[PDB]
Amino acid sequence: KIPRGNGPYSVGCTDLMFDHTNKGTFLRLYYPSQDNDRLDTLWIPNKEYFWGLSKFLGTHWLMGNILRLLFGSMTTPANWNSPLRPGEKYPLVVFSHGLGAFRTLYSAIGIDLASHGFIVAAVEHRDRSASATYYFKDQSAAEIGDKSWLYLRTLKQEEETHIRNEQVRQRAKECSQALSLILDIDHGKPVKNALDLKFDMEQLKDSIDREKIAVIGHSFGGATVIQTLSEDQRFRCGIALDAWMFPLGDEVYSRIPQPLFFINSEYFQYPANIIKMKKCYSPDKERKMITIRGSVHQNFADFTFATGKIIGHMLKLKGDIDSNVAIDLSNKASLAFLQKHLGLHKDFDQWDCLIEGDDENLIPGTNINTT
Ligand SMILES: Cc1ccc(N)cc1-c1ccccc1Cl
Ligand SMILES: [Ca+2]
Ligand SMILES: [Cl-]
Repeated sequence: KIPRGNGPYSVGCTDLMFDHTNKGTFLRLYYPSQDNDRLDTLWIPNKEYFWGLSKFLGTHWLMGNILRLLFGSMTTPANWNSPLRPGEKYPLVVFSHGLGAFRTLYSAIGIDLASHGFIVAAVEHRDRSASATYYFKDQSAAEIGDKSWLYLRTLKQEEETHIRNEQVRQRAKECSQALSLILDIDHGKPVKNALDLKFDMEQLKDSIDREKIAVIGHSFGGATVIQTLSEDQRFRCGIALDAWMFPLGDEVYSRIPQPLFFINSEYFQYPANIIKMKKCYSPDKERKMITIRGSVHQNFADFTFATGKIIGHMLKLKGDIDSNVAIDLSNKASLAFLQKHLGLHKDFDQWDCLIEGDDENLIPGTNINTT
């Protein structure tokens, strides 16, 4: 099981696609909800995601059918299409997924943030870094729900530097475009969701605390954090979860005025990556870095909760640390940082010690020696 949120709010969930094209925004929304008696949210909602996952794992596309057999009815504890909790303006997190992932695979993070009173827009990227994504070729196709699927792109070695950078740049644009979409919904723009879902978007009118915006992301999504902050000053801080720094252009590093928090796994990180993170540092800038002891790269994604301990450890979905313990550290440390740099009037400063890596399962800064 994907854990329930630790915060006081019930969590709702819905999907938003606007416009219907491959250039439109596609996101999964997690939000504080009025009600707590809806059906739980389907974790991976289409067979094509499973096909995409098996291609990303380098297996038979028919191995995707076995993943579907095992995981196709799995849910995540958010109230599907629940009404938005009224009477409050909510801070906004835009969240960017990693390579081979898609919008639904970071619900442990999205639900926990929502249960503490955030709206979370988890974008689905159309840069061919998702395992799979979909869109509609035109208005006709959208009406009848005739989906066009777009699958992960594999690269030749000679394509690596250039294409990863084009993708992180599109990823940042998709984050800004998702922000503009939510901000226009907040400020009352009528939006026809390309998906026929029983959640009226008119609920989001006057529901965003418009100054309190952050960008969060894992791996390729952590590079997306940094690119996004450098090009869109509407985002006031960013949290990079085990960022994979390779996609970033050399120009970006001296161009991040916003506060930036690195939360790293112990076993993923390496000198070339840490060096790149340290290039984001300068004395006028707010930077923080922590490492979770005993953790692996996948500790930030929902796959860490999808299997048992032995199979978990074998597939590198779990580390030596307990998955609930690790995500609690990452989510609590993130809440304290967001309180500090967004100016929230909550009680998230109870976790200020974690921003400093002060906990028996935290390393201050990094374990990686770059000297
Ligand atoms: C089995 C597996 C191995 C590696 C990664 N990264 C993900 C998976 C996976 C895919 C779909 C559903 C559940 C899981 Cl655990
Ligand atoms: Ca911009
Ligand atoms: Cl790892």
